[PDB]
Amino acid sequence: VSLISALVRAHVDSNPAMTSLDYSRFQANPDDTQHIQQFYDLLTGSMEIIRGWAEKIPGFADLPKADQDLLFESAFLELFVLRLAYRSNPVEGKLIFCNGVVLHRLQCVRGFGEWIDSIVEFSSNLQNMNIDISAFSCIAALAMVTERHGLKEPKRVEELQNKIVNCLKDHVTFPNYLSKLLGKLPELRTLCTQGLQRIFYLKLEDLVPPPAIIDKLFLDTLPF
Ligand SMILES: *C1=CC(=O)[C@H](C/C=C\CCCC(=O)O)[C@H]1/C=C/[C@@H](O)CCCCC
Ligand SMILES: [Mg+2]
Repeated sequence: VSLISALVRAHVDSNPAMTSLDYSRFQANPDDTQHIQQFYDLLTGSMEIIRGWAEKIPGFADLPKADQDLLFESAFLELFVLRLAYRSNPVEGKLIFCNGVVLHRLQCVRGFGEWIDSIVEFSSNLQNMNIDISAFSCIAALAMVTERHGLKEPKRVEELQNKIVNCLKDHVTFPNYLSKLLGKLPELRTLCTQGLQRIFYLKLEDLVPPPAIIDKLFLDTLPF
């Protein structure tokens, strides 16, 4: 019932099994509407799985529904990228998605554009730090459990955030490495802007219009 245990449990229960991965579409050197649609499908498919991870963070389910939505929606792309980066094999150009589908980076270029290159690069940096499951489960939680403008119960979010911070602190001790760990969180904000830049392009291009939920989330989150 420990907090770090519950966070690890949240992480483990919402990630695909390495023992049952889907290589049926994988192409190391591959030879467009359906690539863009794939990109959207990967985003939408990831949404329900991350929300399900969010709900397994202690205290998260206890917030007003408005606050849950605010936290989730604000951190979604940050979460998508982090979990992808941690799961994948950047040395081999392999991206492993939340449904267990394995695709080469080259297969992701048409849909994601320049963004998978940023993702794969980030995955390289993240993995070179050799962050254990416990520590990652903390960083993942902190990407979402953070103060946002428009929270009905910010002190509750603040309280939960610091509890996760101290979990990570205690686990690290089992000081230097902690700052570089928390330093991955502003780097995700940049990666999120980049996903947004990609959706922006695609929508402007208007070859495939984004599905309703992506569209709604994209439009609402723009501060202009
Ligand atoms: C990640 C980087 C961004 O550019 C946006 C930030 C936008 C507004 C600030 C929110 C913080 C607050 O509420 O105070 C975020 C991304 C948010 C996305 O996850 C929203 C979904 C995009 C549609 C797929
Ligand atoms: Mg507008």
